[PDB]
Amino acid sequence: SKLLMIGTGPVAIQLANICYLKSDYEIDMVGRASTSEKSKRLYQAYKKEKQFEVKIQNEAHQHLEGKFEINRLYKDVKNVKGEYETVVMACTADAYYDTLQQLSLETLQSVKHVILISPTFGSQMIVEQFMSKFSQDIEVISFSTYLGDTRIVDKEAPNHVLTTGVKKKLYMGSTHSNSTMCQRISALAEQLKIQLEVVESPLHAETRNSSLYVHPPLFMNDFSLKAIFEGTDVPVYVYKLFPEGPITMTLIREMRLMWKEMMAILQAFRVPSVNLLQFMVKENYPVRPETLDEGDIEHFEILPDILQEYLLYVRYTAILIDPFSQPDENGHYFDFSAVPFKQVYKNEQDVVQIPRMPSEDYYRTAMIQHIGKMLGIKTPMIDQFLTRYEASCQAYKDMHQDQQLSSQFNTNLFEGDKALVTKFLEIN
Amino acid sequence: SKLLMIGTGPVAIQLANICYLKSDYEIDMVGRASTSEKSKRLYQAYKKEKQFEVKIQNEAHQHLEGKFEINRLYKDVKNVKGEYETVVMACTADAYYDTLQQLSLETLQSVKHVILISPTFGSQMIVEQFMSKFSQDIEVISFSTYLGDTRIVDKEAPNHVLTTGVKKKLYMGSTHSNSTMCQRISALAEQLKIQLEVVESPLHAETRNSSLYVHPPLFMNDFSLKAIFEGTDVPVYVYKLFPEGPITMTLIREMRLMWKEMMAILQAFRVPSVNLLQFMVKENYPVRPETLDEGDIEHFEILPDILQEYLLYVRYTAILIDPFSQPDENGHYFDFSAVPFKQVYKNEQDVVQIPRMPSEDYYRTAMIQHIGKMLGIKTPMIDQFLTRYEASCQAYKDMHQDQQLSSQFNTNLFEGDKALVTKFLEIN
Repeated sequence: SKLLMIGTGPVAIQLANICYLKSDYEIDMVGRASTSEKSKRLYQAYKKEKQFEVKIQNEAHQHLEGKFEINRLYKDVKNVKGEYETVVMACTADAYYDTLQQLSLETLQSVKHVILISPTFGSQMIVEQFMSKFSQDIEVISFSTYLGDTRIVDKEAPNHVLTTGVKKKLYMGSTHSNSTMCQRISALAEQLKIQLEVVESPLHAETRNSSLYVHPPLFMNDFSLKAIFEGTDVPVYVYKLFPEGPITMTLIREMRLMWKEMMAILQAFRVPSVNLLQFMVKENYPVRPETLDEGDIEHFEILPDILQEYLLYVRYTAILIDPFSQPDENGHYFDFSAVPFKQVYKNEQDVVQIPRMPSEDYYRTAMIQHIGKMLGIKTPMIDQFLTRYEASCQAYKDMHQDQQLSSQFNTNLFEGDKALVTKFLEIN
Repeated sequence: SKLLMIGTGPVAIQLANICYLKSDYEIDMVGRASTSEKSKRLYQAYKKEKQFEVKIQNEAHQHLEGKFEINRLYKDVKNVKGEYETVVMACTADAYYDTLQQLSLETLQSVKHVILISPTFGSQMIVEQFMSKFSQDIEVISFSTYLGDTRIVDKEAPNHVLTTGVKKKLYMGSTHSNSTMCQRISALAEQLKIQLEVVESPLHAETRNSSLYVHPPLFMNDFSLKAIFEGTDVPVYVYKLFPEGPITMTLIREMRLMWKEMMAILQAFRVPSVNLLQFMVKENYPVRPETLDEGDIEHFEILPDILQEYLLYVRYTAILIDPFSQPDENGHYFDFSAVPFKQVYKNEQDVVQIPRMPSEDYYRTAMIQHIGKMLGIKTPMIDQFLTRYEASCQAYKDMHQDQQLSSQFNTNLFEGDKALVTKFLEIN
């Protein structure tokens, strides 16, 4: 009956309000001032007010809103002590290992369940293999993604968060079949009015995330890496067609190729394949009936390569606008495509950061690449994605020797994650 | 050395300036005022000034400009008398026969050369067959299209026209291989710095018109016919993707099917095929190198069907903006796609007219269909375009019984054109 919520961003906060209203757990949250001025302004803002607050936009999501208090906000992970039955990981997948390994032996030995909110493909294997040393029967649970969209409206008041939207459907898998904890989560989902499909494994869950297939080709190409690391003459956009954005036949082919590389890996783990087009269209954002044939969507996975590409391309063109929005008196629709690229930026101690896209995609792809070496599956598209990213990093270093850079510019990152995966797959 | 120029619109004026400056002919032009308030305004304007004028927007086309007089402007076709060696048809292809048929016996028997400026596929067969009664060795010449863009900036001064642009390349074929006339038009085109490829037959030249293949799928579909005949709630656009415009995978398939139906017909005549994609991209409007692969463009005609469709689709997405225009400070380019549909409209005597798009396409496709039929080539996509244009026309009659309507709403038009085509192919 103690819960450790790792993270103090909007995800953590929304999830903590859920535990506060709907569970019997005492809640401890863990930030990291030692590393993060976001974390620090949050500690400070909670310290002052002694409340968190979730607001919502669409009154349909009432059941997620709340003002609430936590038992304890820890300032940094190293400060954690005592026993916790359940640990909720609400931070980036690339910090799972590095975070857990800073907990105390006692804390670690007490944990019965770790719950991964935004894991990548392989996260559970990493975490179950780490946590193994300390509990011979740890349960790990993976969700496919966070349940929605939650943001901070005032950077000045980060304890107050706004949940703008909730996913149509989530997936979840546990290292333990039908466990008590799975059922509690299911009944919890039922209560939140969020559809949740329970799948045979956490790895299966980790595959039901469209970003896994899409983000690497979208951000790990010359057009996108330029816009991120160097900048452009005029603004460009993530989802627009060249020259306004990177979307191109080449881009769509690299996406098909990455998606197929992944499906070879899913077959090796006997995890069912993902119909990426159906997923996109039926679970992410719809298109008009005129734009894509239902038959083509349904049978996507067995259609010719070129037609799979044609369909994906068409999908992205249909979404250049929101076709379901109200058009204006000139017949223009909401420019849904005009999402700018986040560029590399100096934090407040003049240290250069690489944004989440593509930092995190680097980690994702690095892990998939690694799993592939272990299984003897070639992944030449993935390799190429990693090479281009690594090349943009070295170029940044050579061209900005006078600047301080974060450790995201280093190599070879993720050794621990990779050793864990290697050990997990040697064992099974 | 008398030339009869049939037409008094901007095409006619620009071509008459060419003949005035560069030939030895005395020029008579023929309007049709007993029939046309545009043609009447032109007559009155030339009667007042006794000058026509071609102006140019861009000094690259100085060689086309000038002020000029002609020998005689006739008010109506039936008024024409006397002998003319050369007749230039500068009007719409659907009026060729109906216009020529109003000339006198003497005039007809005098003609040596008929030159077709904006013919459709089959126009030379109609014109050669008609003129055969009266001249045994009539020479007929077909261009691919008019040489450029010419308009009337100010409709109250229609004898003054502006040529805004000139095509990269035109084609031409004559019934008489390497004739004196062909050689003179070639020498003429070199002087005008217009590239002119001479091809083996008028039919060959008539097929090098990208509108033949493109316009029927763009305008003879339910989205576009609704916009033309009924109107829409918010403006829609000819070149935009659904729901902003008709463009859709379905539209592009229809375009490929029609093009292929055309190519079967061309094969029956041993006319080379048309690489639609290369034509659109090399001869019409360019795209950035990143958008389409050069090899895809070159080898289009042998690519599989689904690939052909994909590339055509991409082609149209690429041209949604002008990707060669200067983007603004938000990274937005000039909105090349935003061409409104012209709707059915009432003339000055309250008679409802169908605009050029798709009136003229109806004629074009109807001659194509007839020619297919006579050759036993199945043309199911063309049959369907025709069927829908006819349904839209009939629904309009039913839905607007109180309105006076042009003859464009009748069936079965083009009887005479078809009988001539039939007769021509009987003989060859």
